[PDB]
Amino acid sequence: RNFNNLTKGLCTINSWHIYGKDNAVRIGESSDVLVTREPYVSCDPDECRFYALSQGTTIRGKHSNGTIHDRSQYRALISWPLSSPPTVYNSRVECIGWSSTSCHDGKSRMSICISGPNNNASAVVWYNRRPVAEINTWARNILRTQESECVCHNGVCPVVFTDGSATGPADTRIYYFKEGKILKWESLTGTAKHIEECSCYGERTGITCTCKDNWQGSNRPVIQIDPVAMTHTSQYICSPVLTDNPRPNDPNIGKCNDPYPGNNNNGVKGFSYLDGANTWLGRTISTASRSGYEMLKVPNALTDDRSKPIQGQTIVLNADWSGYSGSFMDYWAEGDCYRACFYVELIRGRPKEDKVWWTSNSIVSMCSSTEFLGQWNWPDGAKIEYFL
Amino acid sequence: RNFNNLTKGLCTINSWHIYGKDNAVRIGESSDVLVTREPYVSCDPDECRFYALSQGTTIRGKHSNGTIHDRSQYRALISWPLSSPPTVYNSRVECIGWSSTSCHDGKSRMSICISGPNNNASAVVWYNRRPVAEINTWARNILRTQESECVCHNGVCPVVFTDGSATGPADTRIYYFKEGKILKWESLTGTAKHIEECSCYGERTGITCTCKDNWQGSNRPVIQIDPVAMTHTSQYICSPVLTDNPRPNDPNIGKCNDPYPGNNNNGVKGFSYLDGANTWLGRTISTASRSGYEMLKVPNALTDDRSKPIQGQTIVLNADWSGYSGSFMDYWAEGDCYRACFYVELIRGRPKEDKVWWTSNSIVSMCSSTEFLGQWNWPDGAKIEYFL
Amino acid sequence: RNFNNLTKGLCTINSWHIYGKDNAVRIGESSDVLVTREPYVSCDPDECRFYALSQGTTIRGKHSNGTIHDRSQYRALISWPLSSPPTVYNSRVECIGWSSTSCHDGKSRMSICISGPNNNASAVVWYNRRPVAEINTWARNILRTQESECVCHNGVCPVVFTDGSATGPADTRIYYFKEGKILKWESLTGTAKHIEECSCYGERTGITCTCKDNWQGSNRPVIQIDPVAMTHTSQYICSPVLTDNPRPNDPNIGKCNDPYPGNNNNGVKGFSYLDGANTWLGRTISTASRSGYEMLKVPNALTDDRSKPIQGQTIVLNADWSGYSGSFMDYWAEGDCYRACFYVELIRGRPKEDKVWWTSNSIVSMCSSTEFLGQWNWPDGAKIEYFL
Amino acid sequence: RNFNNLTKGLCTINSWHIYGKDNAVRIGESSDVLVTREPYVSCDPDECRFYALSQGTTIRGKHSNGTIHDRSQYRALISWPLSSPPTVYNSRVECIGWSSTSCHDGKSRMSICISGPNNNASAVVWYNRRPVAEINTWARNILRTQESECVCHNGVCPVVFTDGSATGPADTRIYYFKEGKILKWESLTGTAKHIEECSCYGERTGITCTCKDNWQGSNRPVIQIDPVAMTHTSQYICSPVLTDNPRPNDPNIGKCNDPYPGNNNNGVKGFSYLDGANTWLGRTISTASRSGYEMLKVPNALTDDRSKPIQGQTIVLNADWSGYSGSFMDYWAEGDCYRACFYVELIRGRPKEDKVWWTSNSIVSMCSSTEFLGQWNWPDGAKIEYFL
Ligand SMILES: *[C@@H]1O[C@H](CO)[C@@H](O[C@@H]2O[C@H](CO)[C@@H](O[C@@H]3O[C@H](CO[C@H]4O[C@H](CO[C@H]5O[C@H](CO)[C@@H](O)[C@H](O)[C@@H]5O)[C@@H](O)[C@H](O[C@H]5O[C@H](CO)[C@@H](O)[C@H](O)[C@@H]5O)[C@@H]4O)[C@@H](O)[C@H](O[C@H]4O[C@H](CO)[C@@H](O)[C@H](O)[C@@H]4O[C@H]4O[C@H](CO)[C@@H](O)[C@H](O)[C@@H]4O[C@H]4O[C@H](CO)[C@@H](O)[C@H](O)[C@@H]4O)[C@@H]3O)[C@H](O)[C@H]2NC(C)=O)[C@H](O)[C@H]1NC(C)=O
Ligand SMILES: *[C@@H]1O[C@H](CO)[C@@H](O[C@@H]2O[C@H](CO)[C@@H](O[C@@H]3O[C@H](CO[C@H]4O[C@H](CO[C@H]5O[C@H](CO)[C@@H](O)[C@H](O)[C@@H]5O)[C@@H](O)[C@H](O[C@H]5O[C@H](CO)[C@@H](O)[C@H](O)[C@@H]5O)[C@@H]4O)[C@@H](O)[C@H](O[C@H]4O[C@H](CO)[C@@H](O)[C@H](O)[C@@H]4O[C@H]4O[C@H](CO)[C@@H](O)[C@H](O)[C@@H]4O[C@H]4O[C@H](CO)[C@@H](O)[C@H](O)[C@@H]4O)[C@@H]3O)[C@H](O)[C@H]2NC(C)=O)[C@H](O)[C@H]1NC(C)=O
Ligand SMILES: *[C@@H]1O[C@H](CO)[C@@H](O[C@@H]2O[C@H](CO)[C@@H](O[C@@H]3O[C@H](CO[C@H]4O[C@H](CO[C@H]5O[C@H](CO)[C@@H](O)[C@H](O)[C@@H]5O)[C@@H](O)[C@H](O[C@H]5O[C@H](CO)[C@@H](O)[C@H](O)[C@@H]5O)[C@@H]4O)[C@@H](O)[C@H](O[C@H]4O[C@H](CO)[C@@H](O)[C@H](O)[C@@H]4O[C@H]4O[C@H](CO)[C@@H](O)[C@H](O)[C@@H]4O[C@H]4O[C@H](CO)[C@@H](O)[C@H](O)[C@@H]4O)[C@@H]3O)[C@H](O)[C@H]2NC(C)=O)[C@H](O)[C@H]1NC(C)=O
Ligand SMILES: *[C@@H]1O[C@H](CO)[C@@H](O[C@@H]2O[C@H](CO)[C@@H](O[C@@H]3O[C@H](CO[C@H]4O[C@H](CO[C@H]5O[C@H](CO)[C@@H](O)[C@H](O)[C@@H]5O)[C@@H](O)[C@H](O[C@H]5O[C@H](CO)[C@@H](O)[C@H](O)[C@@H]5O)[C@@H]4O)[C@@H](O)[C@H](O[C@H]4O[C@H](CO)[C@@H](O)[C@H](O)[C@@H]4O[C@H]4O[C@H](CO)[C@@H](O)[C@H](O)[C@@H]4O[C@H]4O[C@H](CO)[C@@H](O)[C@H](O)[C@@H]4O)[C@@H]3O)[C@H](O)[C@H]2NC(C)=O)[C@H](O)[C@H]1NC(C)=O
Ligand SMILES: CCC(CC)O[C@@H]1C=C(C(=O)O)C[C@H](N)[C@H]1NC(C)=O
Ligand SMILES: CCC(CC)O[C@@H]1C=C(C(=O)O)C[C@H](N)[C@H]1NC(C)=O
Ligand SMILES: CCC(CC)O[C@@H]1C=C(C(=O)O)C[C@H](N)[C@H]1NC(C)=O
Ligand SMILES: [Ca+2]
Ligand SMILES: [Ca+2]
Ligand SMILES: [Ca+2]
Ligand SMILES: [Ca+2]
Repeated sequence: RNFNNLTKGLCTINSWHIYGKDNAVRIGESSDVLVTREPYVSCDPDECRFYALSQGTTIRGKHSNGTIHDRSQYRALISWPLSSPPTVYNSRVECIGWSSTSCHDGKSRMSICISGPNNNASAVVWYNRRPVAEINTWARNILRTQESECVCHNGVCPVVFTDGSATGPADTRIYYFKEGKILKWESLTGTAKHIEECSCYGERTGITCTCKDNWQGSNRPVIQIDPVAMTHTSQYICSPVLTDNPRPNDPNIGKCNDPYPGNNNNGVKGFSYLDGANTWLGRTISTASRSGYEMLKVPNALTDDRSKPIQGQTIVLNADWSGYSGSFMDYWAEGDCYRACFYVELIRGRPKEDKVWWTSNSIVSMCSSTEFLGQWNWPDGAKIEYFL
Repeated sequence: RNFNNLTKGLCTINSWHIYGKDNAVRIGESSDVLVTREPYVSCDPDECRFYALSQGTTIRGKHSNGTIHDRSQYRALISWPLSSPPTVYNSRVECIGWSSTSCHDGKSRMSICISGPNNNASAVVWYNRRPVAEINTWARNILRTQESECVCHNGVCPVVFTDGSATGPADTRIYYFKEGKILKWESLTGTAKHIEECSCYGERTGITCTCKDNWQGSNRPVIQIDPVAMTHTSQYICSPVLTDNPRPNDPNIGKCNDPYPGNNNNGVKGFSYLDGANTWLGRTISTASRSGYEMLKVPNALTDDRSKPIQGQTIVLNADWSGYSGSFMDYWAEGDCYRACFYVELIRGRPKEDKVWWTSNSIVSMCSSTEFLGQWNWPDGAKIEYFL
Repeated sequence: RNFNNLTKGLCTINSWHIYGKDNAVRIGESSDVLVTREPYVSCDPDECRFYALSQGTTIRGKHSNGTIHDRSQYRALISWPLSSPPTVYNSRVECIGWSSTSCHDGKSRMSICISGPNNNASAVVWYNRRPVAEINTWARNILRTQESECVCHNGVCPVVFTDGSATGPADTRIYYFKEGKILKWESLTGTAKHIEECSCYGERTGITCTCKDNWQGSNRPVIQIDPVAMTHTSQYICSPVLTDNPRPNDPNIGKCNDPYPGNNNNGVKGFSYLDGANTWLGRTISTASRSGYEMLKVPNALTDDRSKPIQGQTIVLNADWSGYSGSFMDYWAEGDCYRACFYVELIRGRPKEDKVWWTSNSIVSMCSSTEFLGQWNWPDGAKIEYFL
Repeated sequence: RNFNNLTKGLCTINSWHIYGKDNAVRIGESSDVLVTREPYVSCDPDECRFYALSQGTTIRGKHSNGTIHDRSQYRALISWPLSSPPTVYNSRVECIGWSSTSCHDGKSRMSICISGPNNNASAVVWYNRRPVAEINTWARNILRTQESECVCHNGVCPVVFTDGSATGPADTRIYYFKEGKILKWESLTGTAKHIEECSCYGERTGITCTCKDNWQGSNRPVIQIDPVAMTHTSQYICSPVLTDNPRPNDPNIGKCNDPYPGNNNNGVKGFSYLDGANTWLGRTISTASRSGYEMLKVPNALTDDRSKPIQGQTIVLNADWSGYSGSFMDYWAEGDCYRACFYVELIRGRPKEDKVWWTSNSIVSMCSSTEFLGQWNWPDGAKIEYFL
């Protein structure tokens, strides 16, 4: 086995096709399905799997009561076979904690889980299913990381962490790991003013992360990482097509180097693929809440502060609940290009549906096609009333 | 690993022996068994498995209500170990959608799932568990495919698709795939006037598909495919032993090149083995509904419009519900001939049993023997009243 | 991989140690455990597993009602990991039917399942998980076989079948298989007057089967098979220590060549290890019913019509239900001798416990030790009242 | 594969990080989780797993009633994937019995289970999943062993057994196994006056076991084993930081060669890492009951009868139930040192929580870090009232 290198460009994205869907909430109405949130997808050279943070209880279990709570001792990063639901009997625990990332380097997988109280959290870095390195909180305020997969190049896997306020300046660091060991870390540089929950992907040009500014911005900050030099830059998506949630309406001039104003102290994890004319942005349809999901083709969105959509695709109707979204790719697929993929977390229960006492989600996932495929919509599909 | 070639003829069929049975509805009365329909069987070089379209809920789950519905976003092609039932915990998702086919080429498996609304459906072709190619609807009217396994020769795997009306002329295409990539496609030629849900098998003479004419015919159309030249012909089974359902009574002269009349806009997926004097046809016992199942030895059924049975075997009593049936073979078995096999879908619930609000099925499967074996009958075996 | 040869003698048996126990009925009170009966144990070169005939329902499932019934279409031979219970989610179906045997030859496993109505039953012989050969009923009266493992030598695996009356002379055949193919079969010869449900083991001297005479005898018939010459002899255990159930009290002179009288048209599957001074017999403690189980060291029991016990070990107290028992050995274990093993089926439910409507069992299993180990007793352990 | 040799020293322990946690009781409120107690953790060269003694019933099962009982015929040593809970469907049975140990030698795993009545118990030694050797009770009074992993060096795996009184002098033996075979055994020598439930680990200096004196001592006895010479010594931890439970308050002078007095006929399994200035002791926080858990850095605790803590870490709050604790290490990890690990059994139910009729546990586990990591606390997390 050799370390994977990012030698390909993105495939041309002309539409999106269904990749995976687990229908976890539907099935968990009458099966031993774990309560989760913060899901993602990540590939090994021989298999792609769903990932999420378990809450250490099933949905029908009485301990599902109170699972809106983010950071208990009963959480763990689990993985399970593609499009199966996360069950007690098929879920593999990768590490223990309430914030995570994970990625395969071509030889083995690195998984990182953070646990602890708000003022004393720590990250444990696992490699090849063994703990290798640990990182203590540096700002004593909820050390946290991506909640989707990291990306590796020739054994080097960069990860973005934040420690500090969610409603003001915080201390963001980019760590560079190899075989679980810390090669280097850097403080955040560039014009991004607040960074959380980065969604990353890699291609020949380097590693691109689309993150969330929770403090002031409804445009998304972007971190661009060179995994060879182990250096990075940051800014915002220049486009006036704003992609955080909640957010103001789309203006005609975006902001490249500062938060676009209107909504403070809020946001959702999201993603984009930034690739010149081949650029596609994901966002919730609603500007007010986590409902609906759509992809928009916005040429040069990263660098053009006037850029508007020229094509799109609805993924989830506005009538249906969405949630977190993030990027991943099968870096070990055949062919001459990397096929862009993403998942959308479909949150059910609290706070929006409070007849039940739990919060969970299911997953839908798409990858790009060079065809111009017809579109459908992909709801969670569970009837909340069945759980009453 | 090498691509499989179809180098053998069919084994002489003198009777049928039990191959597999999952008793899924019996077991699912008190286990986490997924609601399914449209099942089949398909072999890898090292394992044979059951396949079906899940409905994304268990039978005892409240979401089983309404599963007579064919095309929801909650369906997926799943596979599971031979004769086990399709459970939440043992089912492997092959792809997402509501119409499918799947086959192994000797090196890896190709699976195809179609999803979307009626006017905007698309097929995604997976190879070696990765998406490779996509096909958009060409007639904007429920793009659909075999619902049983495809067959490969030297890496080339033909698949029959239909897009268009189920009650009039439609647009049928034969696609030729290799490693998931589209080599070629052709429009339907020959005398078959309507094609749906082809059941296929391969042998030295080529690939033979027995399909369903949903429009006018109660005889079954046949497509014969040369996977080397990538060409095909079509006609109907000439025999007056009619094998669709519902159907008229058997006449003494069948039809080779046109639908045999009596029943319009209806039918069921079925199969046959067409091999000269070694020819066997499957059919429901009832001419009116999907009940019972029998095999009939009808010499030269394909080409002889006077041909009648000279031997038979009851598989399911007329008193018991049947459903879809299709062909498969273990192409990787030892010996000098390919042993013909088939499955029968045993549908339970709606529309025939409407005290329950669900529709599901179990599977029974047989393969041929050169012995003249005693016959039994093989009902689903569940008591519907237990579910009330 | 090479075919296994029987090159070793039996280890000296000085006591019996616990080998496996699944507690299936206890666990199945609140888990998806399949209803079974007729269990056994059999080893592969890399794993040993529990086997049994499923009834195609769980114990808590409503379809458990009526499972005293022996021969439904819903039965299958399943295998599952040693000492785990037979669950819906961990059980592997070997073949479909209501009477079975199975054994590994060193390269692959042969499994045989019989199905059909009483007058038209057939055996299907599977090898390396594929059907290879089939055998039609020859007496049209419940074709049936061992219900425990067969034994192989240099690829040749003999199996004992019976077709015909259970209450009079029947037609017993010994079949000799290699890679699932029929090499040869012989009609029963020797002085055994009725043969059912043979329990077999192999060692350098050949293959020894201890069976059940259901017609007239309460001593057990024995078949001795030479797997090289493919020939056999038969007689009864000469010892007056009678080992069938029900049975008369032990006399002081046994019978070598005829049924010992007292109980007609009844019996239970059992076993023995016949090895000169190293001879041990298994039996129920009760002479009237299937309760208790004990092993008795009876020197030269096979050939000495005066032989009595000189040592023993209680396995199951008379107060607890037992049932079928049979032999197996790990032929792939390290060392210079084959360690004798056996299982006892612990039947719960009907007919003896009729407050419940089901019949099932759990398994306990022992192997021999060269130590003189202390003895315990090994009940099923379920409380029947919990199921009411 | 080669036998593992203990060639490394312990990593410097500056804090403890979360390693694993299964949340078994939470999940088992609504899943098929087996009732357990006496858990531990042990690594293979390619995987680390949780181990425990099942009670042969699930928690929600009616047979959970009475599981405070220690030694039934329904117990077995099971193992299951790291941080998953012990379920009916994912648990692998290693052997049958009510007291156990297990360890991998680099080539294969040895597991030992003891079963029987109090006066006639026996150990069966399994190697590479086969029974190899057996040991009969020598004192006829509950033959028993470690309840956590053993340790191997160049194929030699020492195990500590005790047979005899729990409230007076007993007969302790150290056995030395290789490939499951008994190389040698010795009677206990040294100044330890009573030995139970040893927790062991290995490093270049040899094998160190921290045990429980159930008779008179609230300091812990220590056995130090040379696996090459196959010899041992024993004493107590000299430190006045007392680590049994229940126990007196900490004095200023401990005892090196005799039980520290105050509490008779009681105790709990525990552990320590004894490594000069790198020494850490585990203990319950409460002196009266099995509640809370803490690690204390006590330099030269083994040899210094005045030694006090200079650093510590809370693992479980005093408000939460703890239980057994023991040592293990991943001997096959990369790097230049062995990373010290431990687990704590979190007992729920009887006797402390008698509203329920069962006794079970969950597991939390930590390994050492060279960082000074922030601390959290790790409760079982189940709400007992949910089970009423
Ligand atoms: C079968 O499936 C297929 C495949 O999916 C279906 O075909 C798809 O249909 C969908 C729906 O129509 C399309 O998505 C929309 O795409 C448009 C972009 O394409 C249009 O505009 C292009 C750009 O034109 C401009 O520039 C060009 C330069 O070339 C110039 O020529 C032109 O004059 C103009 O200046 C056109 O090029 C394009 O034409 C082409 O395509 C046509 C087919 O689409 C074809 O007919 C033409 O011949 C030509 O080939 C086309 O006109 C997106 O703009 C749109 O997204 C907006 O609207 C949706 C609602 O539908 C909304 O949710 C989006 O967020 C977005 O609108 C918001 O944001 C805007 C940007 O800021 C803003 O301006 C809006 O006011 C709006 O903002 C409000 O809402 C948001 C969200 O809540 C909020 O945040 C704001 O604050 C504010 O409140 C859709 O993505 C697919 O592209 C199309 N795919 C294909 C391959 O055709 C087909 O329909 C299915 N068949 C059936 C029968 O069902
Ligand atoms: C133990 O198990 C064994 C093995 O399973 C059992 O043995 C089996 O028994 C079954 C049941 O009898 C047999 O199945 C039937 O087979 C017959 C065909 O064989 C008969 O006819 C042959 C052809 O004869 C003609 O041509 C020959 C040329 O050689 C000529 O010689 C002859 O005069 C005549 O012209 C004969 O060769 C054959 O004889 C041989 O076999 C005999 C044993 O079977 C033996 O005794 C002889 O010595 C000789 O060796 C034999 O006579 C099928 O015709 C039949 O299928 C029809 O009937 C069933 C109902 O049973 C029906 O469901 C079928 O659909 C079909 O009938 C419908 O279709 C016909 C064709 O259009 C039509 O003509 C009918 O009117 C009818 O149509 C109506 O119903 C359908 C369906 O609902 C509907 O669609 C229509 O519209 C309409 O309403 C059976 O398949 C097995 O072959 C046999 N197997 C073996 C190896 O023997 C055994 O019984 C078991 N033992 C016990 C104790 O239980
Ligand atoms: C800790 O665990 C250990 C290890 O398990 C326990 O030790 C074990 O204890 C058990 C129970 O006692 C023993 O099992 C019994 O073994 C005897 C056989 O051994 C006795 O007899 C031997 C033969 O003696 C004869 O020949 C010799 C020739 O050498 C001659 O010297 C002698 O005079 C006589 O002629 C003796 O050699 C042997 O002595 C040796 O062992 C002694 C210890 O056992 C020791 O003290 C001596 O010093 C010496 O070393 C010993 O005396 C079996 O006969 C017996 O089985 C019968 O009884 C049980 C009931 O207990 C019954 O279920 C059996 O079926 C059987 O009895 C039925 O069948 C008979 C044969 O037909 C018949 O004669 C009976 O009337 C009876 O028939 C009735 O019931 C049956 C069944 O329902 C029915 O079918 C009939 O129709 C009828 O109704 C036991 O198997 C173990 O051998 C022993 N193991 C060891 C290693 O010691 C220990 O107890 C445990 N410790 C504690 C504290 O619990
Ligand atoms: C974020 O997380 C971090 C990392 O976890 C947190 O930092 C940790 O904080 C905890 C809690 O405070 C610390 O654990 C305690 O450690 C002390 C030992 O360290 C103290 O003492 C050291 C020794 O000093 C002595 O010798 C030195 C020689 O150098 C000499 O200089 C000195 O004068 C004195 O003679 C000091 O070196 C050490 O100072 C260092 O560290 C300080 C930070 O801790 C720092 O500020 C200093 O600058 C310096 O660097 C420090 O003073 C343990 O003693 C203590 O354990 C005792 O207390 C707990 C209760 O808290 C109890 O449960 C323990 O069992 C134990 O006390 C019992 O046993 C004693 C021994 O017999 C006995 O004397 C006691 O009376 C008591 O006995 C009673 O209870 C027991 C149990 O029920 C019963 O059995 C008895 O019978 C009786 O009833 C703690 O383990 C960590 O070390 C510390 N870690 C780090 C890296 O700093 C941080 O707090 C978190 N942040 C936030 C905001 O939450
Ligand atoms: C703690 C900062 C951050 C922003 C408020 O919280 C998050 C928001 C989330 C959300 O907006 O859905 C859920 C997260 N799991 C969470 N992260 C952690 C570590 O708790
Ligand atoms: C849509 C045409 C066709 C004929 C009416 O429908 C089918 C009939 C079926 C049936 O007759 O049982 C069930 C099928 N799953 C279905 N195919 C799809 C794609 O919905
Ligand atoms: C039998 C002596 C010993 C000390 C009283 O008992 C133990 C105490 C235990 C306890 O204190 O929790 C539980 C154990 N599983 C047990 N060991 C056996 C073999 O029963
Ligand atoms: Ca924001
Ligand atoms: Ca038709
Ligand atoms: Ca008898
Ligand atoms: Ca003590």
